[PDB]
Amino acid sequence: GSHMLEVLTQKHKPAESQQQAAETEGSCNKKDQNECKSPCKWHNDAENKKCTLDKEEAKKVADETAKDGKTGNTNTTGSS
Repeated sequence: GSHMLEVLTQKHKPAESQQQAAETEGSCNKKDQNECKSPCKWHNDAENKKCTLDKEEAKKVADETAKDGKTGNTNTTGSS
């Protein structure tokens, strides 16, 4: 609740709403179908539909090379 940034997710995404944040297994389970965040994992025909956090997905959501910090051309070996 104090991100240094400010922008939620302004990009060429075909959807805008709550800023994509790496949730947790505890939150995902509670999250509804629409609330089922990216880090989570939607389960179809789960007897009554179920959402749960996924480590693999969470890794990708965090390693988006943008959330943690800006990154692109040049970073290692290049500056030499």
